[PDB]
Amino acid sequence: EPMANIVEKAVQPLLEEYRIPGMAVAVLKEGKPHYFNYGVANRESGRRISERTLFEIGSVSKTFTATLGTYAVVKGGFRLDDKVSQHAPWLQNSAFDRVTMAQLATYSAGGLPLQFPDAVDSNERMRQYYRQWSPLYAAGTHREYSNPSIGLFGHLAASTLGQPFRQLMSQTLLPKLDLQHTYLEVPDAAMVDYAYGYSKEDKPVRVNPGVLADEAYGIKTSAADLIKFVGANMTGSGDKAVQQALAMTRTGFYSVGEMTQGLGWESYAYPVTEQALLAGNSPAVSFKANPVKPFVAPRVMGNERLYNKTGSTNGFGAYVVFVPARGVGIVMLANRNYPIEARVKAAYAIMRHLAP
Ligand SMILES: *C(=O)N1C[C@H](NOS(=O)(=O)O)CC[C@H]1C(N)=O
Repeated sequence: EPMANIVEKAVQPLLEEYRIPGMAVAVLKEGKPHYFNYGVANRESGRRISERTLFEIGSVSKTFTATLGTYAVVKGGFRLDDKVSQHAPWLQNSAFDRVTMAQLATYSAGGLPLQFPDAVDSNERMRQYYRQWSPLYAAGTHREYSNPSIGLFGHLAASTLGQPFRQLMSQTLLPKLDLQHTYLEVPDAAMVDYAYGYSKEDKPVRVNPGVLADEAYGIKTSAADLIKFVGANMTGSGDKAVQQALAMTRTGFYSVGEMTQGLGWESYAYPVTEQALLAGNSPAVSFKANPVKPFVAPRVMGNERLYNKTGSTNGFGAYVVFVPARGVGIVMLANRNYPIEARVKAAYAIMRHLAP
């Protein structure tokens, strides 16, 4: 039962039902990446999808943001249990005197919403938004997945090292991870590689700037670079501080059902049922506030576990999953924003074949 036939069997129903123009799949197994490419980057250009095509990975970006944050912890910028206002004096006498940096990163500050209100379109309006925000829940008790929440975490983390987020990401973290095809903004020389997204109206679309977009959803990368980042999260980085940063993202803070929330990555005990993996990625978890089952203290989660993250933009749909103990990772990048349940079912089938 060859890998190639397992991947085809899992992916073809996606390509068919969702009319996906282009998909790049990368599988890491036995210490080597394997690439499976389908379709086109741009319906109005000749270049086919390859493992070098750049896709918008949307909220998978939060795994990079989390790693920048833990890098700042390693470098002494802050501690995860610090109050947010320690690092943002403009938030003195706000909710953020009680919220911790870890709670921002884990969407548990107390009901920060999925998106900023549309009116928040500048740095000053962003600052005012956080100053004015009235919590819905006590700090730490509820998970409400939130771009403003992890966005502020990344912004403040970089500030503790005296740098803008984009600078620290592009000049320190990505180079130390040796990621040469990963961008917050795609440079001119790489534009030939940048796919277009295809919206639910079948129109070609690209992500536009937004408040804390870099932190929450802004990375463009290839399947080759993203599977390299997955590998770093399994067998490590040769940069000592980056390795400490990567390891620290495995810190779990609470659970919701069978899912444990870490920094960026969400994880499950492995073996994991398909039902549990679907539930943890479902709208009931992703787009509703859920009361958490708290941990007494944050806990490093282990190798015998499945780590994952979904992400989407207008016209793009990404999913990444890996099991460190098994040495298997899967990256699926598409230029259609197709259903998360379908991403999960396909990846689950591939994973069950490669880690029975
Ligand atoms: C992430 O890609 N963004 C935030 C949120 N992510 O939740 S998901 O991974 O379950 O899709 C919704 C989609 C997206 C966004 N529109 O900001």
